[PDB]
Formats: sequence, structure tokens, C-alpha cells
Amino acid sequence: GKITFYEDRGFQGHCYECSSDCPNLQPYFSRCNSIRVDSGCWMLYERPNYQGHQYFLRRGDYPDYQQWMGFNDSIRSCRLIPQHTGTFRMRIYERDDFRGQMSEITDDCPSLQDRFHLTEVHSLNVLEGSWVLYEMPSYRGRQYLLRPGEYRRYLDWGAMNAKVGSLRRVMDFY
Repeated sequence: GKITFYEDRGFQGHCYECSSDCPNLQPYFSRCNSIRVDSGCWMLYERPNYQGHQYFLRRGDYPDYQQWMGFNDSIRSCRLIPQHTGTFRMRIYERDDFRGQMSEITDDCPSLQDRFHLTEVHSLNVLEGSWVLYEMPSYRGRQYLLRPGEYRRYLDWGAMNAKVGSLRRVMDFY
């Protein structure tokens, strides 16, 4: 994968290219107002060390930060999410610590309220593939990257609440 961050809108200004995870981009550019993704699926973060608002991006041109739903022009770390081929599988639970009713999800889910009659998920286990969890249905609101592993409580995925409105598998167009 390859992503280039530009300091000004419209691909202008100083830029920097990243081809792998970068935990602290502060030494390479001071603000980010446009990005070109040449390849790969990436999760961008507002602060270093993969914290703050997160944003998912795939190949394409993004001439302004609103194109990636950015909160502001701060991009201080990024992860290249490994491509997973085959089945994506996660289990969601009604309560924390993997309690209550569990449901297994192996496809994209644009509305957990519509499919499961749930507006909150209190724990989840991602068994295969990486996914992006969205606060609101139809892939809206705050985004959270979920990589394989156990998430015993909402805090584990970085959220300040347990609302989960949709889930998308991280898959490249090809």
C-alpha cells in the first residue's frame, strides 16, 4: 500500500508518503488537508500512536478533509490494514464480557437495528478479518477499526459509548 498526505487542499503543499503503519507522522508534516491513496486500505488517526478520531480510507483522491469525514486537519498516525481473503467473522454480544445473546456476523451490516434489533453492542470478538465499526447505521458517525482479537467492553475499541449502528468488512475493491 501507498498513501500520500498533503498539507494543503487540492494536493498542494508539502507531502509525505507512507507505505506501512506509521505511529507518529508529526515529524513529516504538520497538517493534512488532502490525501491520495494509491493502494491499500488504511485507518488514519487524529493523534499519534493510533488514538483519537479514526477514519477509514481506500484507494482514491480526497481533495479536502471532509472527503474522509475528517473532524479537522490533524492526521498523526496511520495503519495499513492487512488484506484478509476468505471469510470475515465476528461475534457480537448484548452484554459485556461476552455475555448475553451472541450473534455471528460474516457480512457487511449497514444497520444493526434493522438486522438484530440492537442499538448497542457491549462486547464483540473478531475472529477473522478486520472490520470498521460505525456509531450510526449506513456507515456514519465515529469509526472504529476492529482487528482480530477480543473486545470485552466498548472501551477496548476506543469508543466513548456502546452505540454501534453498522459494521463493514475491510476489503479492497479487488
